[PDB]
Amino acid sequence: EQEDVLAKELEDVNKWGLHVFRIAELSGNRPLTVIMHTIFQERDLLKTFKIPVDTLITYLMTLEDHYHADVAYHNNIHAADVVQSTHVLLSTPALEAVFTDLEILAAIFASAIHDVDHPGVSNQFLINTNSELALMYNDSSVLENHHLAVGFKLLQEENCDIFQNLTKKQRQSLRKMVIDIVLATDMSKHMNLLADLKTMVETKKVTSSGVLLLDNYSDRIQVLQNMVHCADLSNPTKPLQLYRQWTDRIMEEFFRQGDRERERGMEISPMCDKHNASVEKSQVGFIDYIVHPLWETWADLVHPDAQDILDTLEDNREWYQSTIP
Amino acid sequence: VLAKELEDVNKWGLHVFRIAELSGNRPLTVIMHTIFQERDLLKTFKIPVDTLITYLMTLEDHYHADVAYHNNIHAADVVQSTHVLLSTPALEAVFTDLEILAAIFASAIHDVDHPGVSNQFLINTNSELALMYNDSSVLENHHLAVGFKLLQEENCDIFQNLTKKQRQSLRKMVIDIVLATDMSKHMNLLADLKTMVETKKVTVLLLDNYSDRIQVLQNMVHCADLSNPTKPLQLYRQWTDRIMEEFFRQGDRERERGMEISPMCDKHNASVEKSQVGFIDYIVHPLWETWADLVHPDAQDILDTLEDNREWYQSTIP
Ligand SMILES: COc1cc2c(cc1OC)[C@H](CCc1c[nH]c3cc(C)ccc13)N(C=O)CC2
Ligand SMILES: COc1cc2c(cc1OC)[C@H](CCc1c[nH]c3cc(C)ccc13)N(C=O)CC2
Ligand SMILES: [Mg+2]
Ligand SMILES: [Mg+2]
Ligand SMILES: [Mg+2]
Ligand SMILES: [Zn+2]
Ligand SMILES: [Zn+2]
Repeated sequence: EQEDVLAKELEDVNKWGLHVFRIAELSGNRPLTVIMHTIFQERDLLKTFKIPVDTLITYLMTLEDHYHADVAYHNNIHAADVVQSTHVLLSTPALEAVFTDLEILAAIFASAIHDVDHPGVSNQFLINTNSELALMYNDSSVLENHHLAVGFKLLQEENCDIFQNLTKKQRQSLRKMVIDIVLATDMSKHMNLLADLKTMVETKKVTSSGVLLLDNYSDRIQVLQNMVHCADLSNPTKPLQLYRQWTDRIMEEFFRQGDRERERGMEISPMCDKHNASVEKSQVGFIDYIVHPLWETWADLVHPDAQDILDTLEDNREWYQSTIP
Repeated sequence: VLAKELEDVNKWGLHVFRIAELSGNRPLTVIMHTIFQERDLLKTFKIPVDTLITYLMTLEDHYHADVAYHNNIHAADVVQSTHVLLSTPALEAVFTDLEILAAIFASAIHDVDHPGVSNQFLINTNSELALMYNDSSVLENHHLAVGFKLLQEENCDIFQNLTKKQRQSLRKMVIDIVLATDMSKHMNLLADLKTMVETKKVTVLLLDNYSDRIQVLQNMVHCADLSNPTKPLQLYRQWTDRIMEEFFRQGDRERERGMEISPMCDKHNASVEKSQVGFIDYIVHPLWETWADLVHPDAQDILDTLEDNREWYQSTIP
């Protein structure tokens, strides 16, 4: 019976606002596995790339295991949400037939691994505390390099190489695209990434069929980079009952980092002091300075495919603002 | 004795192989020690001389003695070459004492724990290093990580009496410098050096913002990394012998694995002399001529020796 209800909920996999928390509960805290498996079936990726079903499940379960269940936001539910949001963004009409199967596989795989083994603290916290991760990665995209290294390493575990039947050229291309995509999820690259997306929007070319014209790697990877970045920053664009749960979880994570910064005599990071935080004003500023500028630009790139998502974002911003006065 | 040769530490063409032999295979230590005294670094930064020695020894130990080129003698050579370039007249005290310390420390660690194979080899063999570093400046990220981690060994933190902000600043400059020694970044680096030359301002060089000053320091250590063909011929020839030995050993590993043999790495199909002339024509002379322009004309004798050495190598080709 519980499997039947889960199957009903997975019928929403192509919809923005999938009940991802319900799916995590109904799947036994396996949202990343079941949503990834569902999307691979939906896009015929097992047949296209000759991925053994048992190998796919084994990798997904291992990958999902390496997300921290004790981190409130950057956990396997977040990963599953970014995977499913990227899957929906890949289906946008303005991009129909634009990307190859290998690029679709790269974008979805990158989304699945993009936060694996996240410890629930920021890059700056890891740098400032002289963590082994920051020492390993020379303070440069510390978390994001780590997510990549773990996500690829787990392919080497027993019956986990889901890319075993790709050609060597296919594997090499996929690996580079996945690295390029996950490194672009570093928030310290957001401004430069949005600047380039804006440049592409103002110089955008479309084909005779009306889809976006991307005729070189730089343009192609930049669209996939911004797509996964939008998916990563998609919480305020979702139905409010989903958005508010994400806000609760990120604030829990922030406050826990602030508690450790406080116990260390460090200056507390912005939005991380539970004694002097405004959750509502922080969301309004997050939308106003980061999320709406990004999604407004994405919406321009794929116009008018994303108008409903942009409208939800604007409604939710009005709602969070309305709770301030 | 060893003290005799060390007095040339301020001279281009120091006898680093003799120093390496006379010092019991500790050229990096004794040359780093000597350079710190020459610049007054142990007192400028309150470095306990024993802590300096303990770190430098541990660092030297992490260079591989069985790697023919990228070993502790190479590290010593780049340290001393950078040291000399820091005293270019056109750069009179242009860098702060921390920027000086960062360039020298970066030089000393810039190849530590080098396995004697290229980044591309590590990528194509699915090495643990390339998996860790996502195929991006694999060696250079590792050199930095090792160089910094060794500061955490007992009595090895030579920066213990730097302030918190001095450490953070030094760390960033060292990382920026060592990452720029990746040879895949050479062309972008040269373009920035050229731009700086075409827009140079002078009284002596006037570099106002960090971005220009880190670029000079990056191209400086890059020059010191690529200085072998600008040294006296007797030193240059020993460097050529060592790099070709390391290249051929990589090409043998590529052959025993049946992978494609890297350029200049096929011992059954390599012209050592033509490779050197091509190396100078396409890489070393463009870089050192651009640098010579920047410090016009304080690099004249270095550019002269390079052109002398290129002529000699060309004359060995029938
Ligand atoms: C649901 O809500 C959130 C979700 C997320 C964040 C913040 C949220 O809410 C404040 C932060 C963003 C941090 C951040 C980086 N630069 C910024 C600049 C500004 C102005 C504000 C925030 C940031 N994340 C951290 O992993 C991503 C997910
Ligand atoms: C003494 O001589 C050498 C010393 C060194 C090298 C090559 C030497 O001699 C052929 C190579 C340079 C790699 C390289 C990158 N692009 C190139 C293009 C050309 C044309 C040649 C070489 C290179 N190194 C390897 O770590 C640095 C030291
Ligand atoms: Mg992340
Ligand atoms: Mg190197
Ligand atoms: Mg100034
Ligand atoms: Zn994320
Ligand atoms: Zn070197």
